Amino acid sequence: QPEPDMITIFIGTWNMGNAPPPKKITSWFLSKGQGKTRDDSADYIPHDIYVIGTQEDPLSEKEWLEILKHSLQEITSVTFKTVAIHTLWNIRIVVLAKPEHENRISHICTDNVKTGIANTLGNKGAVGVSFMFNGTSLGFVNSHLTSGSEKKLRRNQNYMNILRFLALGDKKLSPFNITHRFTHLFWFGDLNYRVDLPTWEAETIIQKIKQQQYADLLSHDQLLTERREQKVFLHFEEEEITFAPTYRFERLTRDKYAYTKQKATGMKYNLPSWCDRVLWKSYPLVHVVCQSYGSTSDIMTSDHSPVFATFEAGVTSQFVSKNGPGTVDSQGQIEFLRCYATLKTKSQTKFYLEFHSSCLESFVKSQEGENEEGSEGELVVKFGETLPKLKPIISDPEYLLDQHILISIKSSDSDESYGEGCIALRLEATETQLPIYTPLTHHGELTGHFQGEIKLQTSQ
Ligand SMILES: COc1cccc(C(=O)Nc2ccccc2F)c1
Repeated sequence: QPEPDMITIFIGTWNMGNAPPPKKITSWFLSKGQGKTRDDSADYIPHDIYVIGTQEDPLSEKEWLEILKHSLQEITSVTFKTVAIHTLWNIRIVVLAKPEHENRISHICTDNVKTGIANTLGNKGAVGVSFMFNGTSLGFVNSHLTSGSEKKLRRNQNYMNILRFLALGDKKLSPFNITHRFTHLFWFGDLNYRVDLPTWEAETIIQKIKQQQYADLLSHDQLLTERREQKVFLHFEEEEITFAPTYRFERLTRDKYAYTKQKATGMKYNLPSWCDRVLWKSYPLVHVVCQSYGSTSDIMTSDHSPVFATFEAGVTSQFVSKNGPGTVDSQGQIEFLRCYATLKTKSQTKFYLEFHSSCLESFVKSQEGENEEGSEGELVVKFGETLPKLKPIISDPEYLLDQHILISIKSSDSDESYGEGCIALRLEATETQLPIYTPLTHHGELTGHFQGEIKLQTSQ
């Protein structure tokens, strides 16, 4: 029974509005409704993994698990296994997998982050799950960010707190936050970004939605504009939105957007918005393709509609050779030529690199680089031909070309990371000097760049 090189992953996000679900929610898991929808010919084909994020979820874990499992069994005739479930307040994540994957999944981690302080601590935050699927690390974050049209900067702060403090994946990757720990990271939820148009334009917006003319609304979506200005979700992807705003609906129909200010809303307007989103970040040159992104039309218990997204994702096998794991394979090596980091810092410490990868027995520290002044007032840290030659555990090109090297640039004075990035070993050639590049981030914000050349030797 061969190991897969691709799986499909379902991501759902639904703010349930503190109401129980209706009796049938199968349209969610079938990717049916509005937007990029899934072909009917696929309806009986199970996804490999289903990841369900809820917000304002009034159910117990038991109650929701029974609904989810019975839903999937009705669609697919497969009894899914529970990988993980984690709840913070009314924010919940469930991961389900096909039974054949049970002995492919390991290293399951869960965590949560509470956002805000005093007044604003007690209902917003995030839950997440990570695990290994054979040779591939997968991370999932469901966040409920701060509400309100005039709080986009609070949402951006909530995002940075969540990616700093959510503790998932391999704890040995100590310089790296969740935006670097996984082959594939999916981040979804009620992100609560709004369409920033004047309150007076509400009925005009409703008109546009009825005409399925979303362009002049999406051009004011706060998440798209904040991402374009590099204020949040740097280096994440989102499929194009082709479904109507998923908030704020009158319950029990989808015919009416309920936008006007009410005591129940704190006298705030809720113009129709794409609150409910799915984004992802995968390591460079790993296969990931969005195959659906949309909202359901027939689940109407909440003031939000559920959102679905599905992905093809590349995965790798748990490789054994006669040498590694448990030793190096001296037929393999990774060399860095002519490498330099460009950093936005004002600091004048010396810096060194750490190279982290599951193709190494343990991380590798470099010598300190040579600091120079860049012509536009930047710090350039030169490593020259000084970088340590990396010794992978396995030399087989079928394994090595699928790997990645995480790089942290650290202060010699404080040992704190000033920037993190990732290099793919999926090269155009072996035994050949080839350009490499990554942006560097810290706390998910841009801090610099790392560039140079690589020379990869495999057994072939
Ligand atoms: C379906 O694949 C796997 C693979 C490895 C471990 C598990 C697992 O431990 N599941 C579980 C057990 C008790 C409580 C909650 C759970 F989610 C599941």
